[PDB]
Amino acid sequence: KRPNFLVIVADDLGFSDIGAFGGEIATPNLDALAIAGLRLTDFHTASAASPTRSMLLTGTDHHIAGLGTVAEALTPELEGKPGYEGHLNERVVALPELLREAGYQTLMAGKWHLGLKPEQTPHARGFERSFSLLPGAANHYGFEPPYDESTPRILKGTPALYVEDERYLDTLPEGFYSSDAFGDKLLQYLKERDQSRPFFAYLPFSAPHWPLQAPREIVEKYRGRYDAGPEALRQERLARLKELGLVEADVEAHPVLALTREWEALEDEERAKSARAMEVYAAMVERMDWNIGRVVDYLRRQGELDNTFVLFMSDNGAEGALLEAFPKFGPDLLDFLDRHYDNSLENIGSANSYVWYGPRWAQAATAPSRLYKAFTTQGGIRVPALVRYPRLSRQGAISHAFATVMDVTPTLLDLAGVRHPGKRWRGREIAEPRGRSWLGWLSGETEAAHDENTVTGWGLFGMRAIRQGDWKAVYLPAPVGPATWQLYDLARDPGEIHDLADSQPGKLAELIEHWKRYVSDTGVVE
Ligand SMILES: [Ca+2]
Ligand SMILES: [Cl-]
Ligand SMILES: [Cl-]
Ligand SMILES: [Cl-]
Repeated sequence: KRPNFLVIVADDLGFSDIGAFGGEIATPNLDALAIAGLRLTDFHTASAASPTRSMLLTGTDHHIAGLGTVAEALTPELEGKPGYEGHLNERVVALPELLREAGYQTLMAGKWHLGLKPEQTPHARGFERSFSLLPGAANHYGFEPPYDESTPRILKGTPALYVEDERYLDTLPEGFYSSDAFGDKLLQYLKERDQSRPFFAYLPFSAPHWPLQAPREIVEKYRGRYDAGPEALRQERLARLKELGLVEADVEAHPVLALTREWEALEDEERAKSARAMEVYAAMVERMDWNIGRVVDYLRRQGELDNTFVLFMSDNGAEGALLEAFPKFGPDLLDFLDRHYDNSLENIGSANSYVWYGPRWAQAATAPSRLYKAFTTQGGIRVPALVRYPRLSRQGAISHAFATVMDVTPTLLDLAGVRHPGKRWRGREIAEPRGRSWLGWLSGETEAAHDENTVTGWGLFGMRAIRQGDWKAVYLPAPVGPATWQLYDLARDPGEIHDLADSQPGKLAELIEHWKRYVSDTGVVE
């Protein structure tokens, strides 16, 4: 009995949004998985979507795999460089390619974000069956603005570009809502499976990523729930994180840093609309969880769930971006949205609204961590994760053992009884995994998969981190940080509040050495 796999990825879901991670959002299906399984409080991704996904499916660093930066930010000084191709590339072999070789039915419904051309599709990279959004985002209902020269760059880069296998779709199914479509499709594939062989089911939702949109009936259930604002929410989340044992009672949360007005400085109409966006966000997360529950309910009724290794994670920190703030060259976003969408209060959450919830709502969900998505601080890279598989010894608990997204490919190969092919595959030199199999740790033979000498690097958008054991050095450039290395003891200071660069210069110098090894071994160009 080799197990099935179900790998579910939420897009920009915050650490404490789910019930079992301290949240007020109704997420019964994930809660059941989480509490029965093992909740990870020290699991890490990259600081953005496509780099994480590249890592999840290869077991190595994103700077090797083709996503050295995000496809959308490829300049002339990076384009051409090895591992900056903007898609999953020729120097790695993807997890599903390997499982498919070894008998698995490879099934996917969700966001891809690992390439847009036929040769880069889930179908080209080892999925037998796939229903996929190829870009990093799109309107959840398939409502499209006009595409021409006057269109903001962020919109141009996020069309509703869907493929099913090799067919680039002409229209979308009737009543399309991304999360429901992905649920419908994976369920179709699972119902149509060869019941006698195992599956690798990949369910990368695009919820709860902007634009924030969800069925009215679900939005209505959160009416008034967020009227006290993101700081009142953050305080709630912190108290619950402590009560549940996910964060230690004495942890000091990092201060909230945002350039927007705080809740109490907002006019009544601005508040109502910002609260409505968080309600919509909450609805997206509940609807995602509902779709996950349809998938899981079917597996359970088939007698397969207990023999399915279930991994759930978010792909990066909660999204605190202000889309209007980035001097993305080209046409003005807000002015465009003003002419083509309706963001009045009663419309927010529909197909022809386009909202994001901004930095303070995001910091409520990353707390006690510092900042949010696209930073290399813990806010942007520490994400919620659960593993549910009853054969493992470590279930029903909260673990603070360090782990990364690079661990997942090796863990799953290990469980499938498939050896990584080493340095060659299909007549081509390839990278080997930098992660480590969780199986020792999760079977109870070891206390963790890594130890005090494990070294890990992150690098994206000009930011850096390097970690050894619990010691982490961070580099944030201007204007969002001091453009120097700061040193943190994550065991004592999970908030990354107390810079120890002057107190422990030897420790810092050691980490800077590791940082350079990282740069040279993964091919970081900054
Ligand atoms: Ca994401
Ligand atoms: Cl329904
Ligand atoms: Cl309780
Ligand atoms: Cl525990």
